[PDB]
Amino acid sequence: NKLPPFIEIYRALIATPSISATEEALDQSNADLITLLADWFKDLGFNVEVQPVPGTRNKFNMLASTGQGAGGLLLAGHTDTVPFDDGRWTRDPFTLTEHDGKLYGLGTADMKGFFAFILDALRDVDVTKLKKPLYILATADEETSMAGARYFAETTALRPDCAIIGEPTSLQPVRAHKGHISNAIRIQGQSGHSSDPARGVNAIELMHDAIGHILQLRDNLKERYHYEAFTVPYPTLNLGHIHGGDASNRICAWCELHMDIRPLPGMTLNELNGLLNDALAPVSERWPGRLTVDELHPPIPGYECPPNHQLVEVVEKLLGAKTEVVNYCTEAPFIQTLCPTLVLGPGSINQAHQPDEYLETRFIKPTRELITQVIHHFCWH
Amino acid sequence: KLPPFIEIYRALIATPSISATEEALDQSNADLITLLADWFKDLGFNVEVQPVPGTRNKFNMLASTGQGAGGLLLAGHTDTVPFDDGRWTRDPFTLTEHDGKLYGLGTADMKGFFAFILDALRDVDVTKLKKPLYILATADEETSMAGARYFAETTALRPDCAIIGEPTSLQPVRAHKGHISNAIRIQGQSGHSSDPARGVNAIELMHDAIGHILQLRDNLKERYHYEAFTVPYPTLNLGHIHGGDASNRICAWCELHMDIRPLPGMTLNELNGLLNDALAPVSERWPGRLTVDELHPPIPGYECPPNHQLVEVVEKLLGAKTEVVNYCTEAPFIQTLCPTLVLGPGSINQAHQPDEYLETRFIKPTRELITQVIHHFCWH
Ligand SMILES: [Zn+2]
Ligand SMILES: [Zn+2]
Ligand SMILES: [Zn+2]
Ligand SMILES: [Zn+2]
Ligand SMILES: [Zn+2]
Repeated sequence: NKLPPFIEIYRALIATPSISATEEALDQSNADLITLLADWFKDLGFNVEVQPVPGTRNKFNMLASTGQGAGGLLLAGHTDTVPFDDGRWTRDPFTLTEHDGKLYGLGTADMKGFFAFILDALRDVDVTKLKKPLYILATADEETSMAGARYFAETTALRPDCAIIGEPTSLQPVRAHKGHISNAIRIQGQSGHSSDPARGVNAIELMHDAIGHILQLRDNLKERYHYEAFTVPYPTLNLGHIHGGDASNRICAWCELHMDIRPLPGMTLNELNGLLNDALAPVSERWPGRLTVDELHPPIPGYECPPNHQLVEVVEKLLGAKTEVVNYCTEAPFIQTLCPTLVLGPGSINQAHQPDEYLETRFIKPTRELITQVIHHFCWH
Repeated sequence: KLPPFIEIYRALIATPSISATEEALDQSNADLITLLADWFKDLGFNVEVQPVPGTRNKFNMLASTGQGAGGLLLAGHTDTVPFDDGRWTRDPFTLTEHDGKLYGLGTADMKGFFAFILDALRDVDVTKLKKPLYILATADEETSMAGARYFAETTALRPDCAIIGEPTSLQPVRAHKGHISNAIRIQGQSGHSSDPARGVNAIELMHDAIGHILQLRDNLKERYHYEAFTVPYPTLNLGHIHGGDASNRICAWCELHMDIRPLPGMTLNELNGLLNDALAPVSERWPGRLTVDELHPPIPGYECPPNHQLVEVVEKLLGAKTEVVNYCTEAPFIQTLCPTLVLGPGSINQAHQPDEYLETRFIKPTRELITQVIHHFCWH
């Protein structure tokens, strides 16, 4: 079975909905997308394994393999997209449309195009002639939980020489980014009429005490840790949303705060959890049982690719570009547990998750070239 | 799309290209050259076919891709030796597989090498190579080496390195001795044996020359050494002698046929001057009477330096260390252009033999060798 031309591959991927969401009604299975990729890889002569990802709403990972033995190259991407706002799109998000040197569609930039590029570059490559293995990972639920990548990293026996995750980086090689933890702090107070405030426990007052401690943690993070390579050098902590209480004339019976932290590479999740628990401890100990912490998504550590890796040397030379760091988060921390990993892909973060998302056609040739060249270097040598 | 390997090979074997000094058995290699030229053009090479001056309608082919300095030369001859039809048991020009062998004239020596180059190149995109690749196909290796001689005299190409795909069982050969064969001819002056003084006795003059030539033999054995060779010195052989009509006549003429096999590093000019120096007392005593004529075109010894990168690369790919051999190839002429190895599939033991073959076990390792050396010397 011959592989369709690049634009047809791209078009079919965009046309196959794969939105992930916390809300079940918006959370679409990536079964169709995964099978489409899996059979294209099978057609090119890869061994392909599709696995259900435990704990997801019917989502799957795909790993396509050619070759056996140590090392080789892993090319990795996620299959899901974010949802779309049909108020703000002006085209069908599932219809790949070329206009004014741009290819529009949901996931054109983030990040279905990367798979089209891989397949198109492999069009004629005889995988029987490779000397080291080539692996392609397609993951579930990157945009929500990262359960696909986490599950793969937890279970796989593979240890490649190196990996590239094709997130949109404008084909600039990214070697590090911050982590991401997002929590809801929930405080249960006691109701009562405002004519006698002392008679109950006021959840806003307790949340005030808690926020004091959380802001002291924010200050300590910022005072203690700095990596000026990041445009924001410190670990960040953001108070995003707060809600509680019925009415002005009633003791506030509950209050919830949603916050996040973006730790620098090198801080462990265990460390950071300890620092948050320590921060809240004075409140939890004064008011036993009343304060709880929930995660809004599973936590993700920061990451950094080590120096002096062939991957960097080769890619920097191929692109004429030095590695950069970013403040946002990817599956790289999970993949980096397996091998040295870069984040490198076509399209721009500026279009990711946006209405009328697109990928510029100018990325087509340089992306095809990069992929051909890294396969040659890491698999054909 | 090139035809599959076996069809390329069949086509080459099926196209007679026997070379011979006799005009009647000496076949043009034009048809063999045309097959290769058209296939290299199919692959996107620039192809030049040149007549080889002084031959019976023979040609050389050079297929070229890429621009600028260096690169890789792959070289072979297009001719074969003749066949003895009483000793063959299949048609020499019909490539036939039997029990892991491919039988036919030139299977081992050395048409297979071209089939392997074309087959290795079938999917290779030459437009992507960063340094040039050249394929040379020569005339008349098995007689005069006119093809290789002419190419080496005329080309401006200076590759980084070259391989000549003679059958070496895919073991790299980095040196061999030369070969010069001369007739020493002495003109005497006849007369009746009852009065020797009235003539000039060519056997007596030849006796003086032989003494000088055996002294040269002794000098060559004493003063030049190359340990790797089974006979580690330059050899000199007196093979044939003939002169005179009768016991009762002064011997009016005498001829001696001899050969010398010099070591790598001795030039033909150096060797010629040693021989001329040895003969000088005789030619000076008897001006006009002694001449030296070549019996075949002289071949210098050859070597590639053992530490060259081409040696390192091939020794690792093949798991076989470099060797030296006692017989001749075109390597001395190609070595004038660039460091050169002799390395190819099939065995020397099948070369020029009845029911010549190349074993099929050579197919996969030869394809891989060619692919790897093109990659190493041309790709980046
Ligand atoms: Zn993404
Ligand atoms: Zn995203
Ligand atoms: Zn290479
Ligand atoms: Zn030969
Ligand atoms: Zn021969």
